[PDB]
Amino acid sequence: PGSIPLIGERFPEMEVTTDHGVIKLPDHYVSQGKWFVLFSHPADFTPVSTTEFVSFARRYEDFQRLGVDLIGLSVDSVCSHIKWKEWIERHIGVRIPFPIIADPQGTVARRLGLLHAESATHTVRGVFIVDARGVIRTMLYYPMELGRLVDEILRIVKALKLGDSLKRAVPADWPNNEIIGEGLIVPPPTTEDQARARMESGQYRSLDWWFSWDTPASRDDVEEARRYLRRAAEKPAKLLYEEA
Amino acid sequence: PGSIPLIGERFPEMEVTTDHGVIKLPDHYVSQGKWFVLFSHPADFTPVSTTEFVSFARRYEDFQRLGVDLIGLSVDSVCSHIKWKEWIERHIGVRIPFPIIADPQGTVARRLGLLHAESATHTVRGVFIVDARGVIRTMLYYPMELGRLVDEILRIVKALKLGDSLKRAVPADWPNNEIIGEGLIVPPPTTEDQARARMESGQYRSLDWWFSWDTPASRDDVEEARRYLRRAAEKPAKLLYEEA
Amino acid sequence: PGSIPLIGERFPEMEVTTDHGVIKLPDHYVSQGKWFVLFSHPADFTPVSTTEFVSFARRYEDFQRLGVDLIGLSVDSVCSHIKWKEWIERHIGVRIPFPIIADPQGTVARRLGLLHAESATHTVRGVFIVDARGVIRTMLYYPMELGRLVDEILRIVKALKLGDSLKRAVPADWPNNEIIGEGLIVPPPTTEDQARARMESGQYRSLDWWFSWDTPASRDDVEEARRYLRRAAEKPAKLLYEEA
Amino acid sequence: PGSIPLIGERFPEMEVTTDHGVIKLPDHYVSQGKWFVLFSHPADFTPVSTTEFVSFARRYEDFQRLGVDLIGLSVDSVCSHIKWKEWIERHIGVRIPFPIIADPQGTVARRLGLLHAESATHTVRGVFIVDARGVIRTMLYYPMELGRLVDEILRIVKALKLGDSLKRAVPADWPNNEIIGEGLIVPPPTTEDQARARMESGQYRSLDWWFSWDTPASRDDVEEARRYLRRAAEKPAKLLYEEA
Amino acid sequence: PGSIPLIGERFPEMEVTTDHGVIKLPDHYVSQGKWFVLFSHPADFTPVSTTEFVSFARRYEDFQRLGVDLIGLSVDSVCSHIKWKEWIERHIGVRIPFPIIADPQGTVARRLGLLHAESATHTVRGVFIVDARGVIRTMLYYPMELGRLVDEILRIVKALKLGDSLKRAVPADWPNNEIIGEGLIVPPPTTEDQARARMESGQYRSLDWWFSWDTPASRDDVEEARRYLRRAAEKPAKLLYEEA
Amino acid sequence: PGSIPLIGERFPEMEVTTDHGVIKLPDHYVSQGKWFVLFSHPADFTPVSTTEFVSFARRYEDFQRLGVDLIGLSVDSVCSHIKWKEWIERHIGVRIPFPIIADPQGTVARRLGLLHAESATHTVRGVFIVDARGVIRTMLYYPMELGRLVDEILRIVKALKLGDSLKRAVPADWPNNEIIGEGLIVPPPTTEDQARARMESGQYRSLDWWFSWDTPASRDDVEEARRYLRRAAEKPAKLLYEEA
Amino acid sequence: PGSIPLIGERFPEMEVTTDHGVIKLPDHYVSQGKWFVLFSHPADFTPVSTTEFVSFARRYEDFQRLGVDLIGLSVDSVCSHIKWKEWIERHIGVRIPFPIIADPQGTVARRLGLLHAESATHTVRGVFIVDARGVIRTMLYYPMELGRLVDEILRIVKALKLGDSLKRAVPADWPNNEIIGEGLIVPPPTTEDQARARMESGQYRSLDWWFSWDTPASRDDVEEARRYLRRAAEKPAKLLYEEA
Amino acid sequence: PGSIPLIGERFPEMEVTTDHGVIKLPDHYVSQGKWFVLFSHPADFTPVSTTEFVSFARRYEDFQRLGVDLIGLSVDSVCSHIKWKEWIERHIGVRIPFPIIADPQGTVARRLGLLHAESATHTVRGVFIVDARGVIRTMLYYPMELGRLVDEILRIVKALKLGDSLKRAVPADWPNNEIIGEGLIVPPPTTEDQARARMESGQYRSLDWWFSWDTPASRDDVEEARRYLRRAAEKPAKLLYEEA
Ligand SMILES: *CC(=O)c1ccccc1
Ligand SMILES: *CC(=O)c1ccccc1
Ligand SMILES: *CC(=O)c1ccccc1
Ligand SMILES: *CC(=O)c1ccccc1
Ligand SMILES: *CC(=O)c1ccccc1
Ligand SMILES: *CC(=O)c1ccccc1
Ligand SMILES: *CC(=O)c1ccccc1
Ligand SMILES: *CC(=O)c1ccccc1
Repeated sequence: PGSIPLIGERFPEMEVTTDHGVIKLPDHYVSQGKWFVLFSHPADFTPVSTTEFVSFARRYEDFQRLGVDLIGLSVDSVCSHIKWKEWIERHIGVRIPFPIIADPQGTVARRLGLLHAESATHTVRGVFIVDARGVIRTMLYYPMELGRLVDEILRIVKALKLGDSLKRAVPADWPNNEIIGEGLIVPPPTTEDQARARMESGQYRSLDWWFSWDTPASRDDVEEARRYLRRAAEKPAKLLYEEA
Repeated sequence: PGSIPLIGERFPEMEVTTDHGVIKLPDHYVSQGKWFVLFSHPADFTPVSTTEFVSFARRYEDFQRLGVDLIGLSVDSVCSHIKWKEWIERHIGVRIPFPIIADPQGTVARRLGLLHAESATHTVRGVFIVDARGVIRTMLYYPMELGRLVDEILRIVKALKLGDSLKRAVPADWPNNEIIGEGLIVPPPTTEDQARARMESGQYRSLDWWFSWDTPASRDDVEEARRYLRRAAEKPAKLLYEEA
Repeated sequence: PGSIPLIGERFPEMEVTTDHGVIKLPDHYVSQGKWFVLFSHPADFTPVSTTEFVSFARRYEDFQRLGVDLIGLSVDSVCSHIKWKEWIERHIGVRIPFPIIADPQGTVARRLGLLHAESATHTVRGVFIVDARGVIRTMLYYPMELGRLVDEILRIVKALKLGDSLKRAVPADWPNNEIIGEGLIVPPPTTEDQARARMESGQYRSLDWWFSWDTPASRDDVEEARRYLRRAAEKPAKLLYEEA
Repeated sequence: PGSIPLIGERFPEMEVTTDHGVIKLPDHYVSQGKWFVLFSHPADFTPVSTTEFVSFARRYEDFQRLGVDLIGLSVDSVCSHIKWKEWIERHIGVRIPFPIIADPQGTVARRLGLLHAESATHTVRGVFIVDARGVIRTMLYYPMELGRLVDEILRIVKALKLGDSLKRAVPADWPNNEIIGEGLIVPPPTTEDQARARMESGQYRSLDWWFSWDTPASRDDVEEARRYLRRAAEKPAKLLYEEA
Repeated sequence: PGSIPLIGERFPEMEVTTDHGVIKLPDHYVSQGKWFVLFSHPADFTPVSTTEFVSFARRYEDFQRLGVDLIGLSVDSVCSHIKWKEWIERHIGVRIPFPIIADPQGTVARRLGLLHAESATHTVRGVFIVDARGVIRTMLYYPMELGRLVDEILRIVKALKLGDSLKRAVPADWPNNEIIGEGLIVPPPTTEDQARARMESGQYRSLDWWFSWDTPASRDDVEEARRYLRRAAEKPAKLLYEEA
Repeated sequence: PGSIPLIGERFPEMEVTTDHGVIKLPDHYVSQGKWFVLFSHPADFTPVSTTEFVSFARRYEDFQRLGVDLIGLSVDSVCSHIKWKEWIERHIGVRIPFPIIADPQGTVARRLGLLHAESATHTVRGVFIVDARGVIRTMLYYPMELGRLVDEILRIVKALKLGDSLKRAVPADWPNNEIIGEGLIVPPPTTEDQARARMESGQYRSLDWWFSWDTPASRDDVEEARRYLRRAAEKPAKLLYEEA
Repeated sequence: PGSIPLIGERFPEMEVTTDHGVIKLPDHYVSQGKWFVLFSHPADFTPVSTTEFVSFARRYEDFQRLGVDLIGLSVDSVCSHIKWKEWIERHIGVRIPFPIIADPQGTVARRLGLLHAESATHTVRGVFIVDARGVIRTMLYYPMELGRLVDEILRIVKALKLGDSLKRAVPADWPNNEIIGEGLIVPPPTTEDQARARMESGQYRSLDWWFSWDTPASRDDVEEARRYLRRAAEKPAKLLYEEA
Repeated sequence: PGSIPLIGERFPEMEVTTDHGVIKLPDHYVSQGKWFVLFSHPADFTPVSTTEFVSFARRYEDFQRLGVDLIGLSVDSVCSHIKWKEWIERHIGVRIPFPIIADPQGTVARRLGLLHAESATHTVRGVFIVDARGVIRTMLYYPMELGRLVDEILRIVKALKLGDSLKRAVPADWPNNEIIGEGLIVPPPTTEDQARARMESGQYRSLDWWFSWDTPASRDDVEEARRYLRRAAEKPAKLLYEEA
């Protein structure tokens, strides 16, 4: 009982008001050759939401390195956005460098299917991953009660950019796939003639005509992805509530 | 665009044909006191999809530990499901123990919004996480070209059940949150009287009246969650393609 | 190009979330035999809106003495309402004791015609004066750029309650009408026989059969109303920006 | 409910018949560089309405000083308007110099939402404040039983023109605001960069980055506005009923 | 064009506000066994309308003698109707004893088709003659520029009443018809047998089987009708403007 | 339950078949600069209708003098109209010189609202007075049972023509008006400035600024209008039945 | 309760995905001058369907000899088609050289009416015989439980082609018709003149003017058709499951 | 395009007129425990149609043996049917013993989709095979130019009845299937547990878990079905045209 944009569609044309000013999505980021992650949170001055903004801010340099920008969204006003960011910088010691959309009539929220049954008034924890052509590539809907794993958003963007450059599909749990490890998958043949040719070429390691792979990702690309998952797995050496 | 079910809605009533028989969802899992993860893949005998089925099968006991059942979905028929499972058992040495829905007219696909612009004929990589009351708790839409991180699906279910059983919300990147670590968040006050009572009480560690937390998770709960992430971050010991 | 509820209509039945809790309008006030003033402001942490909250708070006991409750309204969340009130108490030294409705999807705003062409997202400065029978008695629409004169809101409610108890209409600028001063107007005759009877009864001061008046308001009633206007007219002895 | 035009919309284009002739609204005042106040009353030869006409007439020069024209409205005919004006001059000694719209089919009444539930036949006491560009700036709906405070209408137009002149918003109860007195408010920053640039310039008195103000109003502007309210607050020297 | 109620239809049920009070049409007159003449005029304090009201008032006793009540209608208010009657009594020396409907939104006017293309806002000079069963017997539409001949309204009600009691049709120009004088017409036969049986019976004077008549009206009936027409033809002995 | 054309509307364009041939209304009379009176009767060989045709025929020259043509209408055929005229000439000694519309399907009757509740099959006694511009000036609907007073139709056309030529409105019962006798009324002023100018000009006899008149009709115009009413009031010199 | 395309209609324009690539029907075959038999089967890895694909593959050269291509259809994906063909080749020793449409959303099935009541999800056993102009010539619907007689499809195509080149209709059970054996039927006369002429010209053997025939089919054409039926009648010497 | 009833649906309820009288379909045959073959032909006294009727008549005993009744259909009237049957008996020496539906407004034809683009007026050569429960089991649409192979209609009802009786599916070209000969197919498993159980029971000859078969048909069943085909393949002994 709700409506979304879909993977492979252009992010819907819209003007949004952020605490950084007015911008056109996805044009603002397409014009810069950037990907963007648009994510939502229910309200300013909410605790899970605060832990997420801090997690994104900590990973901001990692997103920037991938050519990826971040843009938040809640139904709160720009004035609440700025007060909350000031609260976070003051009490947690973390500056939030990226804009937050203000969506008080829920116009953006209804366009993106961010209003679920869990709340009539407040957005769930949506994630739109949009590439530099302004095309939606991945969509996640986390609930109110559960913070995102931001390292998985880095892994998704890194794996998509690698798959796009190297003309490969990405196995489950890459770069630690149980069958092929850091291998990447050759898109399968679409005809009997191609299936025959691929097999009788011996160009790739294969389990069958429809399951071929190689290992074309650079050590640097693989170690960058492994770094995100290592950070997700390791307990942080110091907690930020300690000097708050 | 397209239409979807929403977080907090009852998974829609439907009878489906699987390679284990005909079942009503969600009724079939509710009656066993079980959560289910329903996930979709484009087609049988596709390589990324095969890696995902193998990843789910390795983690089958981890899902059963949480009282979670797995059910797959593609537009292929039962006969194709059974032959693809026999192929994975014979060639990779992995038995797929969970059922797969056969959805040849895309009836289930259209109901769950699993047909995106990337393909008019084959589902993307949808994930519906459904609790023992038949309520949709989380929805993920991964694309054709990118395998899922199955350990994040385990982390989501674990954290959702933890939040339900302790009346807590779960911070970003839990149990390795950068502010509060393995801490869990008390739902914030919703009135000025509750906010006052909270600031006067001293019961919780707190950054403000809206940001309180404690550490009520068992070490077992925390370390099991962290183990999912350590497994995602770990280079596999032996690649299944070799033993194949 | 907008719609409204009308004077003489029952305030529309609605459930609203305030920073004090959930209430039904107009029932929650009708139940108590109380009038309410519902007023709106564009957003929390806006300066004209802050001056108006401080003006209502200073007049709170004046409202309480007439049996009139106050309830604010904006499209911000409850958490922004509590933080804004905290800010006003800390920086201006004034407790806002009355509730504010949180209307993030604009549901209440659209119902009360509070969204004008001046902002698609934020409410203008509306005022609904609602009697103890739940009937809209008066409606004011001030713009973004102009704070209300809260003493005129007191005069309106006092004048309405007097007209109700004494069965009189209230002249322009009462209690300082240039024609009849503190006099109150007998509703005019509706028939020729009623007109002739009124005139030949000599019961009232008259300028014509359609313009009769007396002075049935007590000295206290008149003095209460005159104090509202003297306060509006007088520069306050100390400005609150001193200590602030 | 019923329909209205809205603050920030152009007053609706309309030809109206007045006791002074046929005029186009708002063009007839826009082309003179005049603001106008259009106000409604239920019927000619009604007592409250008569008090309000006399109130407006006594303040006629105050409106002319501000470059504001007055235009009345009821469902009565021109002939009745002229007879009622004659009666007021003869019995009260006050000439009504401004036009009255004759609206016998309620055509203008329905366009401006002046028919409320209190009467299906006669307009309530509507007030439309229209600027010299023809834009609706403020709307007031007083009921049948309650005369308007005309000095507040003067205060509104004066404060609006002052805000437009000096690019300021006007605080509650101006020029006797309890926080900043006769101070006028700088419209708040809309971006984090403007918020920071504002606070660092030290250009204004500030309570916070969103609450800045200065005292740019002339002593004349301030005392004119206070004079309106002192007149509202002063018991009249001589009641005009005495001299009939 | 426009639409109307019709001869032989029941006058439409309506509650109307008059300067004598609220009444229900036609019930108010039916319940008394009285005919009524409802007539409209564009506006109070118009000159042709005034002459028509004085003409009706002069003929009031002639109407009452027939068991016929008068009721007027304009889009003016009750207050204007009472002032207009005051004017006529003071300046012409004539009392208007019959009620005038106040129709300010033109609801009655629209129902009776009294708004013609001569004016969007004021009724023409309609006349509805309604019998004691509440049935529309005759309808006249005079224009703004032309006063009615009120003696023809008397002729119509007297002839219709005569026709009803004597079971006769009334010739052109009765009682001065050029063929049969004060003769009244027997309704013509509806069948060949009735036609033959009327010629044979020799009961009536006849020009053919379809044209039979007799003289059943009393001398007083005829003289009453003749008196109306003689008054119409005679220039009044003294003009009322002279005596003022 | 009926539709009519309206005073001030152009007579509807139509082609009609008469017993004189096919003509277009109103063009046929406009072309000649003639007024026309279109009148209806229920059916040929009916006795009231025959009295009306004889009355029209005897007044024919009075209509021709005024530049007014006559045209009848019934639902009977041309053949019936010719046989009916032959009968009247033979049995009554009166030639009918004007045409009669034949309206067998009631096409014209329905267009002019001539079919009332009194009969679903035959027209009532309608009268359309149409000026030389083809504009409907007056409409009368007499019933089946009551013949018209043809002299009032002459008086209407005469008074209308005189009103048009002299730019005057015609009082009740003109030229025998009880207030101003043969006086004609100046249209009332439309503005306060016109009211005052007219009153201080002394140009007209006046009861008030809205009630001015003079005597600009020739004695010939006045005596001709009065002669119509004298004839209406005269007992006929000899009845046509006696030679008939 | 289903819709089909019809004999004599052009096969509907559609782009289809086969395990040989993407083709446009009927264009792909028309541009080659080829007939095509489009046949459907419920699903890959079903036993009746397998028997039918082997029967078609065994007759592939008989189809090729007639200039007829074969194209299959099921709701299975291309990868399943290729895996199923590998299985047939490996286990039955028969290569399927013709393409199979993949119709996973049943788009083609619904267009062609191939979804009957026996299954909502899987196509019945449809056969469309389409000529070299792209016109549907014959449609067969066999059910799930009954394999087709593929020699009758060869007989149909052979008889239609023969009927096309010789301008003849083909009797029941041709080439073994019990009345005229291998004779072909002259289309009957359409007029009485053609009937008389046919019968007197004595050009053909005849039973009546509507039943003429000759023997224009070549010895080779007849024997080819007889060979199809002899193969259908004869049990194979060795069954393929025995060399399996 | 056209509409059709479907395999697995009840034959639609209809009353039809035949040359044997009125009957209800399918109830007429259901109530006897009889299958029926309803077939259509364009028109009586057409040559292909005649050959087909003669083929059905000669095979009537084979249909009667199987408990199958025959019923024809064309748009011709009953009289034409009887004249046509008389002609066949006289000129060909063959009695048609089964009824023919007369369908002159093509009511039955439209309901069964028997009017294709080949003729707007005459049906094509449709065949409905309906079982004793009144269910459509098979549908064939042969065109105008091509006679049916009646022996294939016998093979279909024989194979269907055998399949119903032995709970088996029938392979292509049965009883001469090139893989399993006169073997009949066990419906494949629908679950993995059923698949495994079947492969372990060793109860059936198998090519795979989805392809099991046995030989449960009597030698008489097999040889009767094979005889149908031998008859189709046999050059006839004596052509009936010779003795005609
Ligand atoms: C800052 C902000 O959110 C704002 C400012 C003016 C009006 C409404 C909202
Ligand atoms: C096994 C399977 O998918 C199947 C079986 C019979 C019919 C259709 C599909
Ligand atoms: C406090 C508040 O406004 C809130 C709390 C939880 C979720 C959304 C908003
Ligand atoms: C003066 C006035 O109101 C008027 C005049 C003519 C007709 C109607 C109204
Ligand atoms: C008297 C009259 O017409 C009136 C009175 C009150 C309100 C409106 C009209
Ligand atoms: C004369 C007449 O009315 C007529 C003539 C022919 C047909 C119909 C009507
Ligand atoms: C296997 C097949 O046909 C396919 C391949 C890639 C994606 C979807 C289906
Ligand atoms: C001849 C036949 O079928 C028939 C009989 C009577 C009426 C119409 C048709």
